[PDB]
Amino acid sequence: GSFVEMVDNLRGKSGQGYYVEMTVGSPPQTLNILVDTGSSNFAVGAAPHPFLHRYYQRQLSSTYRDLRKGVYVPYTQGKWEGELGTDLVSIPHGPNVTVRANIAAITESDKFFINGSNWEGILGLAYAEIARPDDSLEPFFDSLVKQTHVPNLFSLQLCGLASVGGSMIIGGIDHSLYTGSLWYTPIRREWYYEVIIVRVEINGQDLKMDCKEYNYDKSIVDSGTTNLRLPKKVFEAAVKSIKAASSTEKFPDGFWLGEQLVCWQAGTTPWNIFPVISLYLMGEVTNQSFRITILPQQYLRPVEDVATSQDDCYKFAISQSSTGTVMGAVIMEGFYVVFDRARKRIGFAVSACHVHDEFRTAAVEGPFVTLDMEDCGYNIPQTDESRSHHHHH
Ligand SMILES: CC1(C)Cc2cc(Cl)ccc2C(N[C@@H](Cc2cscc2-c2cn[nH]c2)C(=O)O)=N1
Ligand SMILES: [Zn+2]
Ligand SMILES: [Zn+2]
Ligand SMILES: [Zn+2]
Repeated sequence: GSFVEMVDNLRGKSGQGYYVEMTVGSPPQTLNILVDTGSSNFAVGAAPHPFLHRYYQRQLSSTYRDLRKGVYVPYTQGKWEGELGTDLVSIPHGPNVTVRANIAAITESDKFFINGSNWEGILGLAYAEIARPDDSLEPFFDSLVKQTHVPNLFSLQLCGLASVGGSMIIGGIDHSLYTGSLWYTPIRREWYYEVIIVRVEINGQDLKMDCKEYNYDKSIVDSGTTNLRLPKKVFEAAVKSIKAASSTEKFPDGFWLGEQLVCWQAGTTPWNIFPVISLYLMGEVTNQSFRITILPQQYLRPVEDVATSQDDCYKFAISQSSTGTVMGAVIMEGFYVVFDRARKRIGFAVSACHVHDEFRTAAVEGPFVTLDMEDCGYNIPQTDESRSHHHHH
């Protein structure tokens, strides 16, 4: 209700996401939960694991109700699986309400929990369509809004191992967390937080692709993804351009693949040879867009290893995708991002936790007017499995 209580309620480690405290059950069990706008389950570690000291103990919650239904959730990189139920859930540093939500108690997992990350569970903030095992499992935020008078919106300020902070404001927008204008791009379809990129520039220069290539096969806003991820053709045009701009430096191929650090003497990194990247997002008005401009300090991420303490070393945090553009924590860290589910749009403003550069600034600017936007959306080939399923909503 007053966002002073919700400011600074996220923590994390670099490249391991941002988590918020939540309490589950009665009496309350406090757990650190990853904020993930890329998925739609609330799932908590619920059995011992080498990388957890803490986990949800269903047997200690007088309010736990078992749903007697399993759930299995494969990723390209690993998996989690568990038993569905419901429990009382509150956010200690969030709105002053308690709700009964679905919770998947993770009983087995592979490559999901990481050594040292400090979270024990994930909060999928995206829409029911992508929930597992299907869209009848109501996601947490849908329950929150239905059961309380919490407005149907939340906003994220992600402030860039190494430790990180920021804010998730639930039910509102806190004006102390951004400067300048807030620009909105429509949510194209409520499954992921899917948006439409209409133009891409690297140091002022247009990539000049068919704009559907930018959104092939979707573009999404995803706090659960580290990198900016780009479709193959786009990723290759982008690497070409950033290489061109930085050609005073001849890096190994591993670097461009994210597989190798590149270093300079401490304090000497030539930031000026690395270009800014502007993504122009479809505006709320037909024929308008606005751009979000990313500094090299967002996509070249420092990594401290043992054998080069007097060097600053960096990993390239743009990577190739085969499942569309993903605007991950790398993009989000520049910005205050408003998930306005009520008005089916996403807002971007320059964050009050700025990443600065010597001479340039991360920016949100518009309008830019065209001959449409454009149509730059891609229509994913409709499978027979998708076609057949009935959605009685
Ligand atoms: C949302 C989440 C946790 C989903 C996920 C499931 C699995 Cl099994 C592995 C990695 C990830 C994963 N990967 C991120 C990296 C990341 C951001 S927060 C925690 C992670 C992570 C990396 N490995 N396991 C979690 C990515 O690919 O960019 N993100
Ligand atoms: Zn607390
Ligand atoms: Zn039917
Ligand atoms: Zn359905």
